[PDB]
Amino acid sequence: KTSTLIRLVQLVVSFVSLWLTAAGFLHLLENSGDPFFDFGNAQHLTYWECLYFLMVTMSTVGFGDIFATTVLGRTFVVIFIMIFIGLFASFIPEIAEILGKRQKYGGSYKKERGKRHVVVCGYITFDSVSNFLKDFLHKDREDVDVEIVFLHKGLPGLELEGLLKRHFTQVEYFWGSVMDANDLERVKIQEADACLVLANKYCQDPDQEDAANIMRVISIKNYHSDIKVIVQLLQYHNKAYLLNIPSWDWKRGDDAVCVAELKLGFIAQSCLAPGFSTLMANLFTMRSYKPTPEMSQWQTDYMRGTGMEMYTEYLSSAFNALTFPEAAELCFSKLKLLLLAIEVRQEDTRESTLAINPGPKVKIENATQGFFIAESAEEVKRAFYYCKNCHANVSDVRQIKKCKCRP
Amino acid sequence: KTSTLIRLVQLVVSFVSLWLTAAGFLHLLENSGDPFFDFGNAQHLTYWECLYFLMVTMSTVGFGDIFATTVLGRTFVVIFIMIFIGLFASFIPEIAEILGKRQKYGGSYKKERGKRHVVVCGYITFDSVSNFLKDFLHKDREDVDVEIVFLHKGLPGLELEGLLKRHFTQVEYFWGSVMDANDLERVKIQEADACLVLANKYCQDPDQEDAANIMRVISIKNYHSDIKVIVQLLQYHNKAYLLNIPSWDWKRGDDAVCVAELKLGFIAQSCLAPGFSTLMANLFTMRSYKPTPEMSQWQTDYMRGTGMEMYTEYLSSAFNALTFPEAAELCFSKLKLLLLAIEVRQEDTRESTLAINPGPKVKIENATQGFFIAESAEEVKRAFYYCKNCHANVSDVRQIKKCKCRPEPRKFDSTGMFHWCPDRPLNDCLQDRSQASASGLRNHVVVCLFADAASPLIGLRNLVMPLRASNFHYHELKPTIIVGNLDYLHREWKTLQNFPKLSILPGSPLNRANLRAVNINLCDMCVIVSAKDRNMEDPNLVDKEAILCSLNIKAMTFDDAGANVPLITELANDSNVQFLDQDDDDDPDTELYMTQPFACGTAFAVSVLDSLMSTSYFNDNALTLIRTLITGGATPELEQILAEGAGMRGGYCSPAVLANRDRCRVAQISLFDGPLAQFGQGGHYGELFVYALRHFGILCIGLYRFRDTNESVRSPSSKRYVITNPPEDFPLLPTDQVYVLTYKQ
Ligand SMILES: [Ba+2]
Ligand SMILES: [Ba+2]
Ligand SMILES: [Ba+2]
Ligand SMILES: [K+]
Repeated sequence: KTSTLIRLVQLVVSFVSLWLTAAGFLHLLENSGDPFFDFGNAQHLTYWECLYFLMVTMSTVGFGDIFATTVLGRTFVVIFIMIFIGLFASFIPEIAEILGKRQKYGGSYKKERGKRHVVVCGYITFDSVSNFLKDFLHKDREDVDVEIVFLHKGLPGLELEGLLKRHFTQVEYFWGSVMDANDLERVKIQEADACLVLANKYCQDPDQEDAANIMRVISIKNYHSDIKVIVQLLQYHNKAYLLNIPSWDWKRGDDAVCVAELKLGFIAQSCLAPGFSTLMANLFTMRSYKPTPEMSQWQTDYMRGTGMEMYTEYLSSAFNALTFPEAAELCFSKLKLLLLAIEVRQEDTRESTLAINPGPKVKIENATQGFFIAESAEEVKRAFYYCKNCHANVSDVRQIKKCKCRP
Repeated sequence: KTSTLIRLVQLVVSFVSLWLTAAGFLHLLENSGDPFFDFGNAQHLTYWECLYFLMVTMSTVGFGDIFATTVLGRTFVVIFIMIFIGLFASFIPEIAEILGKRQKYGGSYKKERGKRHVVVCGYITFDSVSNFLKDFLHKDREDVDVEIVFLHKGLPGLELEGLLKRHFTQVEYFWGSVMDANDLERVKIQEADACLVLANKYCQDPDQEDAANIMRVISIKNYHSDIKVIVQLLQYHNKAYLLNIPSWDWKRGDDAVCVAELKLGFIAQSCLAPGFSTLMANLFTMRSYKPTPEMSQWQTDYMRGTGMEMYTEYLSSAFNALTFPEAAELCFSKLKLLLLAIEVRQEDTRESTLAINPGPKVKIENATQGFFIAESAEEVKRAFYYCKNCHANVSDVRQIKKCKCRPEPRKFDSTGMFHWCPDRPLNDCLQDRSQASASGLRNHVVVCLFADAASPLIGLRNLVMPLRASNFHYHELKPTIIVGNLDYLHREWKTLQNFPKLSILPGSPLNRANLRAVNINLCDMCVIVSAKDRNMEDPNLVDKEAILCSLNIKAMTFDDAGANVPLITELANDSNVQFLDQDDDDDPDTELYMTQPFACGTAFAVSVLDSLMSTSYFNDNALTLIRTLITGGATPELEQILAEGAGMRGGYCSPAVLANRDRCRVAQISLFDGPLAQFGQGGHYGELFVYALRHFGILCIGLYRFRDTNESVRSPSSKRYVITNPPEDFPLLPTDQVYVLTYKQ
């Protein structure tokens, strides 16, 4: 069911048929004889041997084992060579065109039983993926591994090919688009964990790119209506077009990331407090502390603070009926851990608006969620396992990491 | 007589001559001897054998039977190989170029004795031919087969090649143009039945394409002056340039099909009666009813009405001296057949103007022609063979198929068919949000226009002209408000200033403040049109604005609700209809006419109009009837008036002209609380039809019915679908609506 395959099979079948016809012609003309010599020079020649000889002659190689002694055989060989060279002169271009037509990056993704993947569509180039790939597949992240399935309408460049080859065990690529209900089955969106729509930050008209990304979101939500979508927008007024999509529910994970809003917000916060942009940019990126002797003292001091990230954790029962300043002081002094924000309304079930540095009025209740700044996720667990009675006399922070006499 | 052939024969002859010269050289140098050896090593060698050996050596193959023992022979062979390889290095490019020069699609068409063909010229691509080819070569059509001969200046693509191969037995292709008197003899226009000139609906400047098509028509009529031509135009003002051609006679079959006029007429008729666009689009396309078990009940009910077409037939002698209502009632009750229109003046020989649902005054005379809606052409024949005496006691309709024993200061136009107002400047109608909200607009029409400043004109006149017909009372006129770009409206206002009750709100339709000021929740129809240029990007990203506007209007909430706003969307690509409705199940190879948005009368695409070229060829009265239905007038006299460049003109009319204010119009009625509401409960379609025809003089075309079967609870998706001419035993519901053809205003 392919025109190229049909043409290829047609030409190969015609070539085989003509080759067999020529083999029969030579067999007859060699086993018959010569009218000039009254058929006194005919030489025995099997059909297989004649076919072998003609394949040798046609393949431009030429051997000296079988030759046409008969004059009729010689002139038939000359006609064979001339006609087949003439045909091959007008036959190689179509074959060359067809042999370089099948796309390299087809096929359908096959998922394992216990492996989750996220689909990454949109504007896939080297500069729009390198940082995202570096953060997504960072070594310092937890042991949970999730695959990445790029789905783009185009062929990757050289450096993108290098990135794909280096991450061969975690990254797959496919040719297609999110505008086709057929391409959304090759990447298994019905079972995908999330869909990430990237954008082109250096386009000519931001409105057109934003509309295209909104159309991609519309298509994805039209195919499957309960998947989590993270969109990358350019302008801020286009953030309201995503509320019109009936299946776009913010409460279940759908998010929109506005480039201009975040960038100018970082700059405007640097205006009020200089140096805040780098603080914010380093708190929200996965980095590891690897000091080297070639680094100056201030470089080491800065790199130590660079490697700290932000995490979330459920406060233990020891924080109940305790105000925010006391909880933060206890976390810093004992657990050596900084607490920024809390969940204030996890009890009344009203979306639990975040509270950043609340006053003494706010009190920690049961099963609240807090936000910590820590070097790694392991250190945050001490807040969950902290019991006041058993850990009263514990000095080293390496012992609080383990629970004690939990009910 | 070809330069390429001359070059080829020159090179092959030179090669043969050089080959023979080399053969002679080797023969002489081998049979002579060697001066160093005193000619003591010469070996006998015939000329034929030497020629064979040199052909083997030159052909890069190489055998080991004949070899040049002589040193002179060996050095001559070396020189031969070197010189001929050097020559062949500089000889293959020209040969390769020449061998790929002859065009594949030349030649002349040869016609059989009894086969007729139609020539199809113009803009031949895959998307402009697929629907036309599907309709023209439909299986359900009669046994008469006519060939198609495409004539284009270019090579077909891949999918066009596939179409040609699939229809190999009915379709031919040729390279040429209708601008050459030589190419019109290769396709035999002197014997062709008709010439179909297609257009490019998505061009950059419609005027240039229209002028090119007019030039093609001029050439075709210049070559042969008595051939039938069906032209496909884009704008409406170019329809008057075809009257200047001396050989263009409308009375003999020449026709012009205007894309914009028909499309905007369908939309404007949907504005008055929702869901009419799909009814009209399905009545004028060849379809077949092939139900499948996977289809839902409402899908089968809709597909049964989809398969009905329209035909013409001569009424039998039994209809003589019988008025139109009685004839229609007899046709429906006995023959199970619906009669729409009649020929009123076939006797006086005055072009026999069509009559749609005439009053009791009109009487059927001998040898009249009538128009029927029927599943197939066989059922229409019962009208011709119906004899009252012999078929009096015939119950089954399968026996009638065989014959038996046959022997107020109102200002209108000059034509008096449209409402007219004196010319005004644009600022006399321009408004802002405060002024628009001050005016309590309700039951109006809102046109959301996504136009640029330099975008080509749509011709919004064709959308407002049907809404100002003179058969509407001045208090029944629906106010129209256009929300869109302003510079485009400066360009467009030249053709709109004469229509009363029209307003413009500059801005953008995607803004919500405009839609709140316009009172879009109290309107009767919101038409989303886009004048922006088409097809510079992915085909799936050409209808961003329309889909975004539809979703924005649907998601909006008003104060007593935004999902009940009736709006009709115009699509550039027909594959985007999957993104309009959420409750439906999408599918990639489903035709547009079978989707849910189209079945409800919400989406419309110009592709469904591609089938209007074939029908106009097979039925010459179809275009007149469809224009009469979807335009509300526009007689050729009005076209002549507009062709003078002075614009629309008129005023107070004489009483003789004002007699044109009584033509029938398409309307929609409800079975809820009217005088005929008794058929809502337990009633059947046939009883309602005959009652309405006998009592009120109303002809019913079809039903417009809630999609959800549980209308008692009225599921949130309150969408309706259309059924065309349901059978006589169809059960009615109190919430169903009926399409009707009303008379006497
Ligand atoms: Ba770290
Ligand atoms: Ba049919
Ligand atoms: Ba859908
Ligand atoms: K070679």
